[PDB]
Amino acid sequence: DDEYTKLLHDGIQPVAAIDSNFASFTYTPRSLPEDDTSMAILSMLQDMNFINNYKIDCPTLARFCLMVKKGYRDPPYHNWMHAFSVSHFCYLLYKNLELTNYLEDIEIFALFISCMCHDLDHRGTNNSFQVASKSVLAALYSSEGSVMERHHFAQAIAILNTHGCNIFDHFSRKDYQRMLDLMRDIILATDLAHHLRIFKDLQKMAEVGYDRNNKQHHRLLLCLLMTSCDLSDQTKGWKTTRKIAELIYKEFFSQGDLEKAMGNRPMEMMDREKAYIPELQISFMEHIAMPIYKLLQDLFPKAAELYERVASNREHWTKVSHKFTIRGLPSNNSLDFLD
Ligand SMILES: CCCCOc1cncc(-c2nnc3c(C)nc4ccc(CN5CCOCC5)cc4n23)c1
Ligand SMILES: [Mg+2]
Ligand SMILES: [Zn+2]
Repeated sequence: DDEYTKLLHDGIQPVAAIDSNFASFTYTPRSLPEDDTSMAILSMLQDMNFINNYKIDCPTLARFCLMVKKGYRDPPYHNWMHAFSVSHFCYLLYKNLELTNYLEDIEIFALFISCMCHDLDHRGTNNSFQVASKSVLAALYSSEGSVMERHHFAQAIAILNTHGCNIFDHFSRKDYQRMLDLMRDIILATDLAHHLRIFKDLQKMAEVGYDRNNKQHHRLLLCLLMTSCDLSDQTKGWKTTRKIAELIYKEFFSQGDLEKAMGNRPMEMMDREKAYIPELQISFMEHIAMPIYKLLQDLFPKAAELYERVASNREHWTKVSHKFTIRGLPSNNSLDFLD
């Protein structure tokens, strides 16, 4: 109750008041205290003019933002702070890359709202685990594929359909249908398997050049931008990349532990006895992260610095790899850990 009251009655604080570099690619949104993030969401929506443009009801918007925050659990990585940082990067793309030259206003709004909702109710486990553990989610969606992503979308729609939380309530039937369809496309694009399936079409688009009159190019660009937001922790400094690795592997190893208890053999990356982090992170950066930001650079010249910072963080991992081998004796002057 109290949180809602202040969010609604204190006024939407100016975006620059959050941080002086808030609109910069150098800013790390994970440094913002979690208690300040809901107001930051409002401040960003205001600064992008979405509240005014779509005449979003402020009481409704405040309830929506809090309910979305409440719909994330607390696994090490896939929590509200992930969603906030992803949404923040969407804002950064709006501020720095002139998205208004490529996408419709409603598409940009949909991207931002999708970022907020894209990992709703994540349980710290991937799609394979849902099928293997015969979860309720796999019962619902395994035959369609993208189990978790369909669940994230359905949670987002359930929030909208909660009384007092439909921020699109006044939209026309056409614009409402448009928004929900965009959210579906964008949230489902956060599945790695989807990204892999469209990756050649993304390269084709970047080769022939973006045609803003081509409806397929809008769709493809939206998928690329969404994945860029989802992986945006890799575009910051080394320390952020190091911390997120810690969170990512804590989550993965928990799943791997669960899988061993069910009698299944986990992936190397989820097996704490077998996983070599530097090599795995290098691989993720080279095969997944870097190509996404290279395509981004190919489409937006001003995105160059993002690819550059990811490539540098990739080299930082190679530089620090030797630190994973124990030289000399450990701090305690003992070799007891061998027994
Ligand atoms: C292309 C956008 C993908 C968005 O979805 C996810 C889902 N799960 C994990 C990630 C993710 N975010 N950061 C990382 C890092 C730092 N390392 C990552 C390393 C591997 C994988 C690939 N997956 C394989 C299947 O099991 C889960 C991890 C994802 C990783 N990842 C992204
Ligand atoms: Mg996801
Ligand atoms: Zn995510």
